[PDB]
Amino acid sequence: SFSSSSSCTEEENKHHMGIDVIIKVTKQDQTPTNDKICQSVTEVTESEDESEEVVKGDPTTYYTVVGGGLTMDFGFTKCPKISSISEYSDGNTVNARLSSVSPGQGKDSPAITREEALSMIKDCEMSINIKCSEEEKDSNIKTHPVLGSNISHKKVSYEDIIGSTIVDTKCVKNLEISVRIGDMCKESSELEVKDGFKYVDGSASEDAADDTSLINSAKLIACV
Amino acid sequence: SFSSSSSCTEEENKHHMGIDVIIKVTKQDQTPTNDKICQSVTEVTESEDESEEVVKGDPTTYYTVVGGGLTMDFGFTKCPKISSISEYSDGNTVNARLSSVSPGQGKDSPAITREEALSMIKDCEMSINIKCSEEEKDSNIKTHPVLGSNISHKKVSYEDIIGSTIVDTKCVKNLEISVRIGDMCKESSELEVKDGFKYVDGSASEDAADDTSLINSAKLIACV
Repeated sequence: SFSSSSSCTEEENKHHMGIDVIIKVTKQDQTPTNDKICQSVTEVTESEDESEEVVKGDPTTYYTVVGGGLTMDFGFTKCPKISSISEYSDGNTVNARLSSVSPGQGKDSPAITREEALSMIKDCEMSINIKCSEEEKDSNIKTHPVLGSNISHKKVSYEDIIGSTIVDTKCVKNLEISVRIGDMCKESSELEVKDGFKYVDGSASEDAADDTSLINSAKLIACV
Repeated sequence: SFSSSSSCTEEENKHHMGIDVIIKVTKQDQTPTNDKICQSVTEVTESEDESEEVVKGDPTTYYTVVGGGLTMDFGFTKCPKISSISEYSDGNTVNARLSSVSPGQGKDSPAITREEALSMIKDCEMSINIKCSEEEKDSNIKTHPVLGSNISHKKVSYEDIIGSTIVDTKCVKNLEISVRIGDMCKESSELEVKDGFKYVDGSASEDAADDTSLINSAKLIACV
């Protein structure tokens, strides 16, 4: 009635910090039809291998999400753990959400001090590289409801979180992304930050916005 | 008598800024013998492909230098251009030097304003990933002497230039690196910086040091 995975801590100055990433890709007109999402998820963290040693810098965890004619490569450094990855196809769009999971869902959701939270909020960086995919493999999904972070993508304090962003224009026409870092149990203002930008047919803009409906979460399907 | 590649400019507030990287890798005792350096050099810059677009961040140029039983992957972002890459094997050590080339050597050596220099010095970042290589192909070297940057690795103002540093301990025992950014025509103002560290059998140190002799540049062989 206490593990972080089963309950939000009552401990003062402790917060179950998490990250929540929303991705919306609008494919080019002549991109071949492919609505097979969640084809594969590959996770790799630097220094995990016995012989690999990260000497300088912090260990980055990479996620390669193949689906819907796209291969999305994410790179998270100094960010809360990702425990939920989902996708859904809609017309010529591929949508995805990668996030930490809030307490009470069988996923460890470590709680950290306010001090560490403030440091993490500034240090966490996410890179994204989206390339075309020709994968015709069937989807590999879970029927289980998508586990959430309990973090709303409403407008909050801005923070530069998104790092290197690269796309293959052969299949990526539009790219919209929203990233939130916050308290998964109860919004704590000083600890709520958000980044995001819009890329439309070549033009990128960074106007802050309410992204609570950037994508339709009710349609997300858990990738395995 | 006026192109940058042919002469240092006399234009005021103009500086032929360059970067100079020195690498010294001591391989592990039982690492299979391999003194074949300069096996291959591969350069790749983000956004150079007509379909690849860097939306956020600056374009990174990556160099993959295979030689001596090692594969050295470098990533330079916001740094002066690299126009000289060389190596030499000495016992269980593989030494390499990647750098810009000073004016008058047939290589473009652009001069920038002091303002731009001050920004580049803070922004330039180099990542390094040294892995094991089983490549046994013959060396592909150039005969001509190695073109230099005219930048001395003496102690100068420290700057955080070296970023992510990863090594494969199966082949990497020690790793010593020195990185200098400076005026290739005449050491200038607050335009000379240096980074560097020492990794010895697992222990890393960042103590400033005169690395003018970290490796013996007279032995460097130009890689093609």
